[PDB]
Amino acid sequence: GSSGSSGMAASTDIAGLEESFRKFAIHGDPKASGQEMNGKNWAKLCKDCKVADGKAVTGTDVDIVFSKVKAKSARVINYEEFKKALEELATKRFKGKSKEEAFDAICQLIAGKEPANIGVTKAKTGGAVDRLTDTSKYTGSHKERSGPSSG
Repeated sequence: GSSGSSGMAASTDIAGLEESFRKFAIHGDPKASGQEMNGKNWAKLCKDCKVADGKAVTGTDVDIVFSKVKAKSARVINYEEFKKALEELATKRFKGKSKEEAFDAICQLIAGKEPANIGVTKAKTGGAVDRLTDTSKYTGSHKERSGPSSG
């Protein structure tokens, strides 16, 4: 008779979210300590973690949220803000779940998941349009009279 040997434990808190965030936060960046997260990584994190399905949550929405949590000054976001975006993409991502449930649901997508490459195909080529109206002023006959300054 062997019978099971030990087996028990509890878990109320996520305990993995902030762990994953840091990863994506310091994604590649060896200098990154995992205190800040660039919108480029944030969005990505909301991609690899399959947080931004694209339907309910669009890379544009997350982009806005990311710029809605941070400041026109700051360029990165902090966990505090990060979780804020998740909250906005929580009810926007999931159905009509609870603020906590939805948030915990979106966390269940990150918490545990890593920014690792992961053998998965998903992306979409995208560019931008540049331009700038150039009035370009041109004169011919002007500045006839001469003077030092006093006039």
